[PDB]
Amino acid sequence: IRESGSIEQDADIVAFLYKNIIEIIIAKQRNGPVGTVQLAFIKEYNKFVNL
Amino acid sequence: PPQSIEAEQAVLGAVFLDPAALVPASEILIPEDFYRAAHQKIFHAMLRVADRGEPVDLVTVTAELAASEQLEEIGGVSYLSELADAVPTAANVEYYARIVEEKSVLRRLIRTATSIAQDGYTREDEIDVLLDEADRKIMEITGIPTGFTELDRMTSGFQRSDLIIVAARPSVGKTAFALNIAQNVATKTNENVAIFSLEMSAQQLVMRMLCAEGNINAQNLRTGKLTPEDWGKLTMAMGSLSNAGIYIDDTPSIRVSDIRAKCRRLKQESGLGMIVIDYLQLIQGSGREVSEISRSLKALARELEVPVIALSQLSRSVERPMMSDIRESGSIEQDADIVAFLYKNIIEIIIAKQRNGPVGTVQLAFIKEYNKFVNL
Amino acid sequence: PPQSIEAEQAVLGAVFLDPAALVPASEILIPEDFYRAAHQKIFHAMLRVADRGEPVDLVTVTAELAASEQLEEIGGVSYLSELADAVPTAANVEYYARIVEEKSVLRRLIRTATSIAQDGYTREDEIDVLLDEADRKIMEKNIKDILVQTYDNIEMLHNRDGEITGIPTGFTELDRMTSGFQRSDLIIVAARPSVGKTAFALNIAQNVATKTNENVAIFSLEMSAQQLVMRMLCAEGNINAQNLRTGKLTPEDWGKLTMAMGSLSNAGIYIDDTPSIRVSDIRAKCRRLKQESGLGMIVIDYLQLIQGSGREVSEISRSLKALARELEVPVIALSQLSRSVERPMMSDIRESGSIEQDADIVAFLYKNIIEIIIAKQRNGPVGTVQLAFIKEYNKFVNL
Amino acid sequence: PPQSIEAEQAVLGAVFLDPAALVPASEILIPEDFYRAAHQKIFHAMLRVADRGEPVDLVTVTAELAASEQLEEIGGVSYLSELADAVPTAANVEYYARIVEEKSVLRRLIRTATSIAQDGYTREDEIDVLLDEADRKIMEITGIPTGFTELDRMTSGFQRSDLIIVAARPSVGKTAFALNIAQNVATKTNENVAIFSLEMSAQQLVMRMLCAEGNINAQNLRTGKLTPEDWGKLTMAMGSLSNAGIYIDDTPSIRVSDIRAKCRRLKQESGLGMIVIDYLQLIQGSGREVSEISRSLKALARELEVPVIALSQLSRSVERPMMSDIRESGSIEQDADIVAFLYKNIIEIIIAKQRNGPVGTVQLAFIKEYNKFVNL
Amino acid sequence: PPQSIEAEQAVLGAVFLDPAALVPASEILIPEDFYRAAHQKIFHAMLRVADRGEPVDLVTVTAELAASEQLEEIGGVSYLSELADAVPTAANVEYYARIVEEKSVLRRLIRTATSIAQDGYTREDEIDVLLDEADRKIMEVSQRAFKNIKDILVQTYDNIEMLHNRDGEITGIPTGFTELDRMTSGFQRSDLIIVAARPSVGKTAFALNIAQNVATKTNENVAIFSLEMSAQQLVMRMLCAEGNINAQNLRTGKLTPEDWGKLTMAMGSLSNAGIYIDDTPSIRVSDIRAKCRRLKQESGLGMIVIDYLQLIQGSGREVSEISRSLKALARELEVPVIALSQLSRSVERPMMSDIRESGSIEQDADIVAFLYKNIIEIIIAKQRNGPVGTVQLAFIKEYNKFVNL
Repeated sequence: IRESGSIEQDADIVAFLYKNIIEIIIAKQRNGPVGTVQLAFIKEYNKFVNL
Repeated sequence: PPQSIEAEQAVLGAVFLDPAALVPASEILIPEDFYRAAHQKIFHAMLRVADRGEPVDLVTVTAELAASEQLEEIGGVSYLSELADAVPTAANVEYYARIVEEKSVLRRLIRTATSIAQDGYTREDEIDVLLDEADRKIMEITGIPTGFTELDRMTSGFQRSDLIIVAARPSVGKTAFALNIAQNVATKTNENVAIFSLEMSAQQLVMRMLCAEGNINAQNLRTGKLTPEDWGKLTMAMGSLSNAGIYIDDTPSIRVSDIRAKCRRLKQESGLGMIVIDYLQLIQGSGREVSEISRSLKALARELEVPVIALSQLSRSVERPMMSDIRESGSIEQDADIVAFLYKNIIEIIIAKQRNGPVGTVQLAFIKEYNKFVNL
Repeated sequence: PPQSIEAEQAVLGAVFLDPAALVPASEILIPEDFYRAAHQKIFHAMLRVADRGEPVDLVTVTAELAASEQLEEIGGVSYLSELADAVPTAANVEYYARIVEEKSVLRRLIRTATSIAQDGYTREDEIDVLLDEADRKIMEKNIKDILVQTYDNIEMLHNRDGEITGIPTGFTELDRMTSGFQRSDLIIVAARPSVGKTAFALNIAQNVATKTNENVAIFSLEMSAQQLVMRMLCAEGNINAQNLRTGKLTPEDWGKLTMAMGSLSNAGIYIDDTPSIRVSDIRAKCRRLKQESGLGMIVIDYLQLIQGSGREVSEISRSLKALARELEVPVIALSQLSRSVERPMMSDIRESGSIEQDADIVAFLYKNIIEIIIAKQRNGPVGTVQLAFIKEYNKFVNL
Repeated sequence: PPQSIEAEQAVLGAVFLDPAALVPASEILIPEDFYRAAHQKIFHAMLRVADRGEPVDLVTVTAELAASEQLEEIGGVSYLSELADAVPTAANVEYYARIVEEKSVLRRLIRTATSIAQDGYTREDEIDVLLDEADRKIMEITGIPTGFTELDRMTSGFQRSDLIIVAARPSVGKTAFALNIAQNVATKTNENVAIFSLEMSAQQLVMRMLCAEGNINAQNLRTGKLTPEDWGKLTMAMGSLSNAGIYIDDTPSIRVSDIRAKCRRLKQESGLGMIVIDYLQLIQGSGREVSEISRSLKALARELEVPVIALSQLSRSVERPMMSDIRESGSIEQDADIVAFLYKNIIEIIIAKQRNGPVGTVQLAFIKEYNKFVNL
Repeated sequence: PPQSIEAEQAVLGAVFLDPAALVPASEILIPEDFYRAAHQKIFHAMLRVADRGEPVDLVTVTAELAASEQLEEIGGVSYLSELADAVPTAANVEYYARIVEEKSVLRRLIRTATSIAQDGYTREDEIDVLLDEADRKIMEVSQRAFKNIKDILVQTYDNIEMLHNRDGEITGIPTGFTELDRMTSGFQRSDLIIVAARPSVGKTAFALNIAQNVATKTNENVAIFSLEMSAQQLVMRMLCAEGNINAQNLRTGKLTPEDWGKLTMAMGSLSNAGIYIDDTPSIRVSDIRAKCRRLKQESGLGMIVIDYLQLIQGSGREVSEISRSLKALARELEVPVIALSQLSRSVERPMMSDIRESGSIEQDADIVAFLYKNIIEIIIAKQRNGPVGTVQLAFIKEYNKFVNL
């Protein structure tokens, strides 16, 4: 998203989305951790549910 | 208007006569030194000819004046012969050369001064800028131990009045290197370190030296995360760091005068020992060029009697660095009386220049997790 | 009309003052090249006398001018004296020659141009003939003779023998071909990065200053003075380079250094490590140095680094040859090759020309053995001299 | 001032007349070619109406003139009607078109010439630049046997008027391959060969074919060195090479017109049979692009009825070549009616394209010591 | 004040002359389009006559003008006379129409635009209405030739006969290919014939076969321009195709002693032909024209064949001007001009759009032909006088020939 910036600075938190499971990559957070939160996606209901 | 027609004529007429007298002139004068429009032309063509060539004499010079059709624009040839038949002895010359240069110098002083006054009425507006393009324009182990045993050997270590330049390509770790030095000086020795961080914020900077100090995993803090005893480790860091005499200025883009004024006040109020500037190419000029900044950073070192460490960034020529990689971005080379380059999690410190002391490669190890340089 | 009355008078009067100054003038002129008809006469009458005979002074010329009764048709003898009693310097002459020769040529461009113009009004008519004869006036290899000259080179490599008429290089085999590096020559050594052109230049500089009594001026634009000394200390006394870098040092490798320094201190090596110099600065410094202590070699660490008179590369090249001629000293300029090679040849510095012409000798560098390709030499053979390179001491040695 | 008013009026009126007479008139003339301000505008408007649409006649033209509001700027339409009624028949025109053209070109001679004279007093200054930009400005087995039996099988061999293209990556040995062919032809057959070496000098080239001819070790000559009987081997090579019809031109960077004019003279003076060009990318254009060169070399071939072998260099896509490796450096692909690539000291000759013959691989052995290609 | 009286005069006059010109006129104009009152009246009256009745010429129009007592109000009848004069060509009526029509939209633009300017001083008052009627008023110009079965099936029938009607007199130059000659009749004087095919289909061979068939069989001279292939390279192909010699047999030569005797007959027969070749790499059209021009008037010319158009360079240092020039060439020399063309990689059966992306040859050509079991198909997709369909021929690779079926 830097080749299509400059959203990188203005956002104090940037998250990416990547087994019908999906990964939520929190690449930037100004007050707090940086890691991968994992959720399960159900195509039939168009829902994300806990794990 | 400061000028010496009499002594100008001499230099022109002495070159017609000797004419190996053009050498000691060309080293002391350049055509724009001469005040009379006409004289510039001559000394210019007289010099232009010397660039073949071929050599220099009454005739050859007239040819080169007719070449650029500026013969009849001086006097006639009648003037060229006047110049010759005017000066009897052409051994003085240089001189003569130094009398025309002085008159050339003042006229620029008289000018750059009148240019500053003229500005004080067209701006009003800037000040903190006008007061810089005023400095800049009118500008025309025996030392401090580093904490790196092997570097101290060679340097002895960083000494007062020296402008030290540490250049490195991005990602090599010049910032961390500077910080480790600044940190080692403040914690171990009783001396105060002023750090200007132009790219990185104050807190962002401390966060690195806190990791470095107490051995806390850098990414552990970034992503916090933190081991309950790693946390204890931090409290020890802070404590040890609190006693140190570190003064940071994280102003995005400062001018050199602002850096001078702030270091000036600090020495005479608490005491100063080192000045660390996070990369030079970020210091903005006195306008709204990099040579004038370099020049002024050396002057800063002389005035406060303090080793100034200015980081620099290398051109994409390397892709082992050497002097020409910062030359294409000069003229830092001269002003610096010590130039160091950064190049197995081991790093090399190549001291390419040192005015008093050897030239070689000191080797240190770099730990990514703590952002530290350690001995070997 | 282009002309240089003053510079004509110089050629003429400069014969009357030597007159071994007619030989050079006559190579670079013919009586027509002289504007003022009166001059045309003299320089011809002067040449007519050289065709005996007999020799060539005032007397003999005034005879020849009267021999075609155009004596009083010049000025008088009164004027012939003026030619000489005017111009005081005739080590030039040649000159002087090229001044009057340039101004003739122009005077012809104008003429033949104005004639092409004039013709555009009379004819109307031809066209396809006019635009052919337009060329003509605005313009003013076989295998027999190549072989004939190749044998003169194929030997020229065997012939050699053997007198070293220039400045000895210290490399026996390179001296064979060059004889060796000679006064007034612009010597260009081009090589890709890492091949070791800087080490080559240094070995030469070092060999000259230590073995012979001559002084070497080195301009290192890339490398610092001390950083350069470090490499020739290693090369002198045989000290491992990395040993000094990381230091390290065997106690007797240290004693090796003291002998190196001693022998190197007597040498006349003058270094200028000014990062980016203009040619004029180089010139002025060499100029002072020769007339103060005595100069023999100029060595410049890479050409591409010399900045011009602005704030192009051909002008620098041209000015270096000049520098060579003025100080009567071989100038060794290092050059860097384009990424075309990736065995070097002329085109690899022609894309970064026009060094090819100005240089009278062009050398490329290409088993810790290295090849020295002499692709051009104005008076001598063309081929490959082979040397051995020792990384540890940063040296080139014979074979 | 060269001018044919009458001729102009014809061309113009003749368009109003036919007006399929504008086609040859535009093939010959463009607006500026007309001396009269007025006509220039008409013959432009006329042409501008040609580019739709719509087509061209007395109405539609006045419509276009009114458009760029330059109707009354000519004469009236009064003058346009004068143009149609002044000339009776439009069968001529072209012409008329060519009379106007002569007059046009003549003024462009007086112009580009007068310019030069004018320059002869401003510059003085230059010469070698004036003498350059003076020309510049004013200039405006059925075939030949290759000796390689297996190549000849496929090609039959190199035939008259054919542009042959030999492409290879650096170091593969294209130069040596061209040289061997050139040599084989000169020595074995009675035909003359013209070689243009743009990278390598004439002597440097002969050195390689001397080595190739009499079997002399190449590094032995370069370093010289030479066996007293290797030496006698040279004298046999020379003798047998002397009788050959080899003509070499080692000019650094030639334009194709020079290549053409030189070969043209050679055919009509002694007889030509082959033209070999040491690498195409080195030929400079008519400026101060590569497709126009390639097109011109086909032209050259066809004019002289002589096979033209042009070496080419391959892009870094290979790192077995194919058509797309010179297509990115096109458009040589079409103009060539035979394209050959070069790819165990054994080499492969890949004949990718041949207009009147097979397509395949011919295999030859290369000897590095002699710089020769031999049969198999 | 934007207008074209010049153009108006034509349209009005052009009707008087044809008067089947008045239909295409009305489909493009309505009285108001005319700037001059006088004209407005005429075109109107002229039209009011069409509504009978009755039809339209000098008398009938002066009749309708005296009828609405506006005859002497135009000028005289003398002006109706005059009008009939200043129309250059009656066949260009619609282009003159569009001139008038363009000056009439302009006027309305200018007007409705000035009507907006005028508004932004009186209303002040509205704004959001102003900016809404601003669009409206301009868009109401943007609004101010659709085609209906009834005719499309009149041709798509009359055509669907011609393929069978043929019979059978070859008026133009005969091709040698009896089935092509049926449709074309065959290649006639002044026609620009364009044969298009993808590489390796065999258009070159097809051109050559015709060239050959024309020169040997008929007494006519052919002028072949081969910009890709060399003259000897080309002859080698038509020697093969004449005396039936295996092409690859000559290439790799090779040759059967009686295949050798087969060559000597081919040469003979082919020597008597009137084949002239120019193998110049890249010619301009002006060069093609001046060479053909000389040859006609010196020996007689009957056919020009150009080996592929996209190789012809222009008058510079575009493909449309070439096309246009080639048709003119044909008209001047009264000779069929066969220009080969290459197809765009859209096919990968060809159609008109495959050369239309590389136009504008489509219009200039009065006949377009595509090439598509060693059998080949000759699709005739355009013919100005004649049917449209597919003729079939068989291709023999060994001799490089096209033969009948």
